[PDB]
Amino acid sequence: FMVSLPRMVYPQPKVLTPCRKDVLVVTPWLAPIVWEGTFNIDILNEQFRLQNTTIGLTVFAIKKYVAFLKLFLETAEKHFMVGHRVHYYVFTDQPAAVPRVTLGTGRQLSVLEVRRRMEMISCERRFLSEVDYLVCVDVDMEFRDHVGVEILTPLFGTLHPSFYGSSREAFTYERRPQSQAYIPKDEGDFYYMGGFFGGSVQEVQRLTRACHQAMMVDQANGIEAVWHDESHLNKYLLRHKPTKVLSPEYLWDQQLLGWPAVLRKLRFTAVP
Amino acid sequence: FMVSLPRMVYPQPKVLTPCRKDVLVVTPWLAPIVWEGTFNIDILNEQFRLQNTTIGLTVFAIKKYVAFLKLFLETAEKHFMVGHRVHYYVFTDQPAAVPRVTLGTGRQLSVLEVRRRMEMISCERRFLSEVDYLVCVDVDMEFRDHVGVEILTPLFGTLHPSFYGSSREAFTYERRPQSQAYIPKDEGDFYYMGGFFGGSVQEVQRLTRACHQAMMVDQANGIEAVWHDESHLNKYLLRHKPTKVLSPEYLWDQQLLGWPAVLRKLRFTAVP
Ligand SMILES: O=c1ccn([C@@H]2O[C@H](COP(=O)(O)OP(=O)(O)O)[C@@H](O)[C@H]2O)c(=O)[nH]1
Ligand SMILES: O=c1ccn([C@@H]2O[C@H](COP(=O)(O)OP(=O)(O)O)[C@@H](O)[C@H]2O)c(=O)[nH]1
Ligand SMILES: OC[C@H]1O[C@@H](O)[C@H](O)[C@@H](O)[C@H]1O
Ligand SMILES: OC[C@H]1O[C@@H](O)[C@H](O)[C@@H](O)[C@H]1O
Repeated sequence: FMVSLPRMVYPQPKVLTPCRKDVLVVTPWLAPIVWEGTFNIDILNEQFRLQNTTIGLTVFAIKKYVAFLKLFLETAEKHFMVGHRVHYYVFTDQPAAVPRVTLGTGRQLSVLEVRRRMEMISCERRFLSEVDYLVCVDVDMEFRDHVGVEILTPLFGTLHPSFYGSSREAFTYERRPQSQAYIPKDEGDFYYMGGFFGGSVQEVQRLTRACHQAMMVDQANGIEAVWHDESHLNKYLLRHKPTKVLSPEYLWDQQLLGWPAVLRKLRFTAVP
Repeated sequence: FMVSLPRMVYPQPKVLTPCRKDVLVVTPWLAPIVWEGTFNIDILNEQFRLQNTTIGLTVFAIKKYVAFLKLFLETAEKHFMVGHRVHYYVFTDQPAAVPRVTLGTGRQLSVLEVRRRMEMISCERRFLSEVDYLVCVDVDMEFRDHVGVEILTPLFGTLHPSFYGSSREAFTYERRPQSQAYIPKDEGDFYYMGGFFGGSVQEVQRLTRACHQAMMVDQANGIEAVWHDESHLNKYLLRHKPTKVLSPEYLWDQQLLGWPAVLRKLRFTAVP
């Protein structure tokens, strides 16, 4: 049950003025494509706080990648879901190497030791009891700007920053029919980045279970998809359309790609 | 649980080409605004048939308005949810005046005698057992073009065709603070038409229950909102944002308003 929003004063949306004319803001299956200028975050914040939303954030830091956790977490504290309840889940082979990062109120961090990601995510019972949404990201990254509840939806993927202007034939999908991840040249909506996906816990467990099962099939058949879990995530999202798509604001590499005008904000970026 | 879509061949959506540049296609709370050119109906049809979706359509035909049922139903057979399971619910004081209209397969009609609409809709148990979505419309109308599963979502309203280009101060909301339906001059997103709303059964029962309760408050206080249930529906939708908004394609009056270029299709229209 959703209680009423309080009174709010904000600019009237005008039907005959689009927010953004330069980019596609809704997919052909009627999922929003999340760009700056498309959302009023005050409205969204109210909606999600009235539900007392808890967001879980999963990150894997194995071997040398523990070095990235400090900046990842510190910047997440500045920019990720601020004002909301957050549970970080840090999966690592080196629990003692996790940096001690000071968290804002209503935010917690759990260190989970591990001895791959799709298997490990599909923790099932724990997540269902502890968070409403799961966000699953790469660690070798930093938050530079707002990443908030505008992303939350039952199932989301993120446009890969090297391919958002590309034609589908250029996408680096798995092209061998012998792989579970195969996508023919005349199929595909988008090329999604494996380093930023999420959803409700139920939908994320469905995705990760399906990808893990497909990866095990491929292993048994002696085939490894071209881009590993990202190829399988692409297959899944072709066949199970996401209910929002995040623009490349949400997964960028400034060194490789610069700061194009169509990106008003660079929110989550690769570390050099 | 949602099974995988089959393989499909269709045009690639391109991120750097918008469908429509002339109109707002997503609200600031990230709900799609449904216009022609925003959706691939083949994708949507597949999604909703894989769930074996049933749509209920409610219409009231009291007193002289029974004369409108023939054209309403016949045109609904040509254009409303064709291919999907449909249950029409015709609420009337004259069961014997309901015309005998030939229905396509998978479509049924129930005549419900009545001795107002919000009360009557909030049939609760019946609808929960028999349909997935409810669509609630005026009878003095005809389908001229496709109205399909692109409208379906937990909660939708429709832009009133006299006000989609208007500023909020011009909207004919209830402006007396003594009414439950009151909306100040500096609030409002849109002016929704009371003759076309819908949603999941749960959400429609929430809306109609809330509006009926608010109307009873007003009655007890000796006040009748300016536009009756439509004023209350407006209040509700301001405080409970719809998860899709239908463009005025979906509720038009060609005699009063013509055929403007921004309307590519005239789907559901007033009868002269
Ligand atoms: O030795 C490794 C390799 C990978 N990863 C985790 O797997 C993610 C995906 O790998 P990586 O970021 O290297 O892929 P890339 O972005 O270089 O193609 C990493 O961000 C970490 O989050 C890790 O923890 N340790
Ligand atoms: O005598 C009446 C008056 C109203 N209605 C039902 O109430 C709807 C709303 O009234 P109406 O369509 O007259 O409102 P309008 O569009 O003229 O402002 C009608 O479409 C019917 O669907 C009816 O059945 N009989
Ligand atoms: O072609 C797909 C690849 O594109 C690269 O830019 C990225 O570093 C890889 O992880 C993979 O996503
Ligand atoms: O101002 C609101 C009104 O606008 C009219 O055009 C319509 O006939 C009425 O039913 C009501 O919606």
